[PDB]
Amino acid sequence: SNAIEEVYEATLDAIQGALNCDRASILLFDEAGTMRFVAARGLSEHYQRAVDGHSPWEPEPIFVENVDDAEFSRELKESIVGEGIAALGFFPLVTEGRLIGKFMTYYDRPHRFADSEIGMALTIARQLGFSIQRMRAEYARRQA
Amino acid sequence: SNAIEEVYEATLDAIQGALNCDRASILLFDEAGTMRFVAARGLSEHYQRAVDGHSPWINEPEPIFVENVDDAEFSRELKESIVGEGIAALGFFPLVTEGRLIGKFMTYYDRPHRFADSEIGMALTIARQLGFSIQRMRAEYARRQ
Repeated sequence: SNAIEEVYEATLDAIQGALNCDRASILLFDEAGTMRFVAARGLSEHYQRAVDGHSPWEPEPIFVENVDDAEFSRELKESIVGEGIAALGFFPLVTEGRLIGKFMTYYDRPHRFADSEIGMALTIARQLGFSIQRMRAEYARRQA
Repeated sequence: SNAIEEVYEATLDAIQGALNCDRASILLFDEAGTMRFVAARGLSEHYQRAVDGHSPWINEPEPIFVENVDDAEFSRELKESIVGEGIAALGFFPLVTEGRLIGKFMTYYDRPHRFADSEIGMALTIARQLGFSIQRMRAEYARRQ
C-alpha cells in the first residue's frame, strides 16, 4: 500500500546529505489546522511528544540562528533546549501556493545559513511538495 | 501498484521549477547494463530510442556538463542525434544508491548554456533525493517477499 512513508525517509536522507545538520523533521497539517510530525530523525520520542501540537506557520523560510536570541515561549523553549537544539531552520511545503506543512532542520550549536544551503533546502521542499501532490492525487484518482 | 512513476513526475516538476532548463529526463540501468529512459519531457520517443546505451561513466562519478554540443566529444551519429532533436546543451547528474551508479538524470537546453554553481548544487540535491527515493521505495517492494 502506497508509501509516501518511503518518500519521507528519502527526503530525510537527502536533507542530511544535502545540508549536513544534526536532525530534521517533516510535519503536515491535520484537519484541525494543527501541524503534526509525519517523519523525524533523530529527535527523540520525548521531544516529539512535547512539541507535536505546537508550531506554525506568505510562505517563506524562517531561521532561528540561536534559540536564546529567539522569541519563543519559556515552555516551548526548554523543550528545545532540553533536546539539545541550539538552532532551527523552518522550510515551507506548499501545493498551488497553499501551505501544507513544513520541514525542519535542527542544529546542536547555533548556526548561520548560507545561500547555498537555503537553496538546496528550498529545492528539497519543492520536491516533497510535488511528491505529496502527485502521490495523494492519483490515489484520489485511481478510484473513480 | 508501484506507481512511483509519481516520484519521477514530481522530480521532473522539481527539476523545472528549480532549474529553468528546456527539457529533462531520468534514465536507469536495466539488467543488460544498458541505460534506459523511465521518464521525460519534452524529449521525443524518436530521440529516446535513438540514444539509449551510452553511460558516460563506468565507480566514482561526477556531474558532466556540455555547454555547446558543437564543441563536445561525440561520435558523428550521437551528435547528430542530439542536434536533430533540437538540443544545444546538456547536464548529466549521476543517480547513486549505496555507493553505486544506478542511472542518471539529464537537463537539456535548446541553446548553449554555461552551468551556474547554484543550479549545479540545486541539481545534485535533486539527484540525491531521487537516489534515496528509489533506494527506499523498491526496498519496500522487495521486503514484501
